[PDB]
Amino acid sequence: GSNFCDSKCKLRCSKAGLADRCLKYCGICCEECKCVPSGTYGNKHECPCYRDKKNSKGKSKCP
Repeated sequence: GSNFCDSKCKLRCSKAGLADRCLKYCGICCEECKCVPSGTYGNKHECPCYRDKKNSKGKSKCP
């Protein structure tokens, strides 16, 4: 992962109960979307790409 995504996802996932999963999917979403919403939850309207990304089953993918 890029330095940008590693750094942003570290903060995004700093209060996540399932941290490794959070960091994994935040990283995947950040590489695709070039953004990570602020804070540790919510704020997803800051980046529509991140907000709207779905997994194969059509579920929200990005923490």
